[PDB]
Amino acid sequence: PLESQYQVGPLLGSGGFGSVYSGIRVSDNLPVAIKHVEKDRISDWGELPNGTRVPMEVVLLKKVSSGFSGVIRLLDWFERPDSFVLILERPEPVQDLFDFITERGALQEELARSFFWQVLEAVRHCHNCGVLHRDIKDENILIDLNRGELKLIDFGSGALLKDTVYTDFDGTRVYSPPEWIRYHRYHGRSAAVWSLGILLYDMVCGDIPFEHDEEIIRGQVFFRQRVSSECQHLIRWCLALRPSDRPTFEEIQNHPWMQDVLLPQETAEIHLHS
Ligand SMILES: Nc1ncnc2c1ncn2[C@@H]1O[C@H](COP(=O)(O)OP(=O)(O)NP(=O)(O)O)[C@@H](O)[C@H]1O
Repeated sequence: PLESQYQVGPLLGSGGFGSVYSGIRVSDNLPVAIKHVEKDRISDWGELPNGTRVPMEVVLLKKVSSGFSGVIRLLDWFERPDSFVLILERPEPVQDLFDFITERGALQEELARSFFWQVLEAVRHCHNCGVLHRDIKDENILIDLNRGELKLIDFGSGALLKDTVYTDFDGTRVYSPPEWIRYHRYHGRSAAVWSLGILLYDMVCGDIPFEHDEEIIRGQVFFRQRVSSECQHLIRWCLALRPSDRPTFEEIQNHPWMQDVLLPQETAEIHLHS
């Protein structure tokens, strides 16, 4: 075939590992996103079930692909001499959570509850498929505005999920746990939960709680916005200094603050004016 099975549009984002463009599949007009990653900027390399040297991002995306809309679907991929090109599904209209929060400010709790629940469902899907995202954050979450459905993207910092200790990290620092900062060691699940705590704080406060290593290590959370005691409790639990003190995914979803979540479509009708 050859890459030109697609019509390239505007640049949607860069600055992380790749440059992502809006595109359209010529065959059926399907909207897609075209992500380019330079071979020299790829942190971890992996190999495909059939024996081929490809970026870990392709390995992980293949492992999570399925009918579940919570994670972006990899449609196809290509290798060039100096890069890899990934063809991803693209919702329309769409907006990433960083832009959404930047534009709208702190989210009402009902909206944050729906968004956060969906992220949880998506991360649980990843882990059940043997994949650890390692870069959960606003920029890496897409909002399908008409459907009220959130989608996780950017597996460029990810890894295969394991139960032993990780001594490597290339995700976002200010989303990284204190055990990483101090000892360069963490376990996947508890680190994911720390990042979820940063994410939830960001949603209900409009910004992240910590900027410097010192603040991460201290782990003291201050609320600048009016946030319910149940939400505050959940956030502070996710941000426990000792990893074993953090809640499992099940405890998060069983937390009182998470009860009575809106359906995605309900969410869009009320908060995204469908
Ligand atoms: N499938 C998609 N559909 C629509 N927009 C996308 C899609 N993939 C990525 N984007 C946008 O492009 C940006 C960069 O995509 P991403 O896969 O995150 O690459 P990255 O530049 O390497 N860093 P990051 O934002 O930390 O993942 C995002 O923040 C999204 O705004």
